[PDB]
Amino acid sequence: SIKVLKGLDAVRKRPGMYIGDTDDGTGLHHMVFEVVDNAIDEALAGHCKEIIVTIHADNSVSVQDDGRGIPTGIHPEEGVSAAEVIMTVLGVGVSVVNALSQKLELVIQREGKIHRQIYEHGVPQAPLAVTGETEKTGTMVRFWPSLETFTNVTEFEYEILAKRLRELSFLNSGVSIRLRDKRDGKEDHFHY
Ligand SMILES: Cc1[nH]c(C(=O)Nc2nc3cc(O)c(C(=O)O)cc3s2)c(Cl)c1Cl
Repeated sequence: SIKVLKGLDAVRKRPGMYIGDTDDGTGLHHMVFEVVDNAIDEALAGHCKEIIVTIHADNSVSVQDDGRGIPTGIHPEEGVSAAEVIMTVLGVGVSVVNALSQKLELVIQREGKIHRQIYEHGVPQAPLAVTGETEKTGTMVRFWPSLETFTNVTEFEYEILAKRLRELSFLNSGVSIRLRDKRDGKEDHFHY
C-alpha cells in the first residue's frame, strides 16, 4: 500500500519520462495508445477480436476489448484483486495511465460476472466489486486525464487516434477496431 502510493507518486513527479511530453499533446494521446496496446496484446495472445475506442463528450477516453478480462481473484501478497495490482503497480503499463488520470473506471467481464472499480489519481475508491452477471468477457478502461499533469493540449484529437488505430488494424489484420467520437458523432471501423 505504501509502496503502491510511492510508485504512483514517482510517475506523477516525472510524467513526461513515463508517458511523453505533457504540454504538446504527445503524452495525452500516448495515454490512449498505452491502453489500446494492452487490448492489442490480448489480441496477439489470440483472445480479443474487437476493440472499441470512444472519445466521450467530456474528453475522457474508453477502450473496450472482448478478451479474457483482467483476472479478478485476490492476489495473496497484496490481499487485493489481481486487477487492482495490475492497475496500481509499475509498453509503460496501464498503471502509468492510472497514475496520471484524475479518474479511471475499470469494468471487467470474466467467469460469468461483471466487476467494477473506480480510481482517482491511481487510488482505488473501493475494492473491485461484482455488479452483475454476464456471458461476455473483456476489459473496459475509461480514463480522465489529470489537468495537474497535462497542460495546453488537453482535448483529444480524433485524427491522431484514428491514424494509430488504422496502423494497428493493418498490423493485426484479424482485429476489428472501432473509433467513436461522442463529442460530434464521428465514427470509423478499421478491420483489414
Ligand atoms: C483494455 C485492457 N485490456 C487488458 C487485458 O485484457 N489484460 C489482460 N491481462 C491478462 C492477464 C492474464 O493472466 C489473464 C488470464 O490468465 O486469464 C487474462 C488477462 S486479460 C488490459 Cl491490462 C487493458 Cl488496460
